[PDB]
Amino acid sequence: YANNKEKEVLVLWGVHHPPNIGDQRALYHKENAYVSVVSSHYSRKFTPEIAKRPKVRDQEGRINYYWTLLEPGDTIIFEANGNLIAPRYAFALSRGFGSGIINSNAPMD
Amino acid sequence: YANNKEKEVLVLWGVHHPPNIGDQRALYHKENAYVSVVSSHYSRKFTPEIAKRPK
Repeated sequence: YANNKEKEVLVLWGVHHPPNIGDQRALYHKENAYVSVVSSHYSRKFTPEIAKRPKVRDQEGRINYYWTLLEPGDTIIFEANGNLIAPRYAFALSRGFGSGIINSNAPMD
Repeated sequence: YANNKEKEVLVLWGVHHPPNIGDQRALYHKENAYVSVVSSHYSRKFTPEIAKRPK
């Protein structure tokens, strides 16, 4: 994808980590898959990790979520042969000053 | 290189990323190369990333 929006684009994706080798073989067919995400200022290679973890929300495998900000006139390349939760909707944003998150349950008016 | 100058030494290097597999095989005569830099407090292993990028 090429950034032509003249604004920073927030791109989110994920890598799937099956609990056992059977799930990985039954989903991606290979047993040693690779995910690569590259950009002019972001480069990272992911390798799926097959491990058994405690059941959270009735799931043993995990999906690790990642994000990056694309400058205007920049590109991002997604290359994988398995264990990729591909992005579908990206967000174009422009930062305005500094703020924070208020943790409260008060009425809003 | 062993630092015998009694002062800290700044070392600069680089890893080349060819655009296509053809260029990787012309300059390096291989297609899966590796760079390793190891010191007593710095160690990283670099693998070339072959992708096409804006000119």
